[PDB]
Amino acid sequence: MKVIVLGSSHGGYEAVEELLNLHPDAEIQWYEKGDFISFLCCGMQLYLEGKVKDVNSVRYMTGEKMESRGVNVFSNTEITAIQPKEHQVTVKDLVSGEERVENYDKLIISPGAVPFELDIPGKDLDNIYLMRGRQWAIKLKQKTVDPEVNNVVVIGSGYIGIEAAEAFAKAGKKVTVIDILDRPLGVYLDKEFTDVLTEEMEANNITIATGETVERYEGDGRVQKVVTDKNAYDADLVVVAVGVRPNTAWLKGTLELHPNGLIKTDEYMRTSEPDVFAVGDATLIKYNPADTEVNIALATNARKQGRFAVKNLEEPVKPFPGVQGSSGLAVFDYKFASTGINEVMAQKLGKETKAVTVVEDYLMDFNPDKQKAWFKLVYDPETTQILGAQLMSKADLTANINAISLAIQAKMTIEDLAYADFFFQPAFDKPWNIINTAALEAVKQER
Ligand SMILES: Cc1cc2nc3c(=O)[nH]c(=O)nc-3n(C[C@H](O)[C@H](O)[C@H](O)COP(=O)(O)OP(=O)(O)OC[C@H]3O[C@@H](n4cnc5c(N)ncnc54)[C@H](O)[C@@H]3O)c2cc1C
Repeated sequence: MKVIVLGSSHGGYEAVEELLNLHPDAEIQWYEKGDFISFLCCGMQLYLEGKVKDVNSVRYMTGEKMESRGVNVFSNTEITAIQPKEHQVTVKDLVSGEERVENYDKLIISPGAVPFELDIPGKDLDNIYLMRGRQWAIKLKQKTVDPEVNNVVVIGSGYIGIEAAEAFAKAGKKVTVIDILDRPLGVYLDKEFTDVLTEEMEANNITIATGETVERYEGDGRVQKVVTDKNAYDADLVVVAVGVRPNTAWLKGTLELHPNGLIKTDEYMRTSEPDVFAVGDATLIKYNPADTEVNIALATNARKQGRFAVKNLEEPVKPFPGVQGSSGLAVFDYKFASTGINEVMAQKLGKETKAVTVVEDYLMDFNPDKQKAWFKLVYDPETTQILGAQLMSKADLTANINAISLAIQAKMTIEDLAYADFFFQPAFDKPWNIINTAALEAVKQER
């Protein structure tokens, strides 16, 4: 069986891993149009902040290693087109220009996504950067120590934008974050959490300008100003982290796409065409909190879908179990994590929820290491099943969100979590830990 896998990032890499242990016998070709195999974009912040000194170590696989395992790795080779009926792909070697057609028995593609740009006047004056991949990581890092960069503007206040804003604020630059949305990180966290994080960011001279539409970049050769409908901001560097587009235009006419460019797949990762599977950022994934398919562009999702594509290679035998959307990140001293439905998700999906928020010290009063922690539990008003949770503290309590993710998947209720057995020891927590306490509050609210 000859299987071709497109993409060496999270979704394609795990399909190769699961092929190696489920079909050791197969002839496996792994294609990557880029120069570098399996660079970890998730580690870009640690590199920009100087935690990791070598950009080339921010990866999780090399072509050499995979070749030792019998995989044929083709870097700098792009799959240009798929001919699904005759089961062929045309590939182009980017260093020699040579094209060739390759046949396959099964094809698994994980084409990913590309940074969304603002097509506006000034569009590319110099020093308007993006944040995806090795080359952008290297260029961003050079700007961190450049004495000419004093003001950086990042457009977009989501996860990637706040990572870039933190990295340049720590490098000693003045940062403004501009977005049309009214709260930073709103997709991940509710208002009582983002109010705290906004104050923390402003304390580290990050100005957050929300509710502003960027109209044009101005400058002589290189950017000098970002002007919005409401204001103009000096900028020596702009990082655009507004969002991402699926890398699927080359597939229009070959595979069925959704109106937004996402590849249509079923629960076995199959596309509209026989023997081609699609995984990762370019697809929708079963979202268990709301029993629907949502696009959740996370490394965790692409890795699991990658393995489930191989499980269903010969037969639709293993439906995807679904995910909850779990994410976590540190923003200066605060470490937060969240899963399931929050305010922005409930609005988008049209879902009614109830919630309790507990803000108190997570250790008992006599313990000098006690610190405040915020926990919000979101549940279904009718069944009281758990729908989501968010937590934050300068102490790392994020591993507790892993239990809430399982609780949503298991359809547990606030009563189940109120009396769930979580260990107690006074150097670690209170007799009713952070999850029990919030669920105990929800039980009182529904009495
Ligand atoms: C700055 C940043 C931080 C992030 N942090 C986190 C995090 O902390 N945790 C988390 O879970 N997620 C995080 N993510 C998201 C995560 O990186 C993505 O969800 C994941 O990389 C998606 O994997 P993918 O395989 O679908 O696509 P991509 O990573 O987009 O990779 C697609 C690959 O396929 C290649 N390719 C595309 N088309 C072709 C072609 N036609 N021929 C040959 N090769 C091709 C591309 O070169 C690329 O290497 C972050 C993303 C960014 C940008």
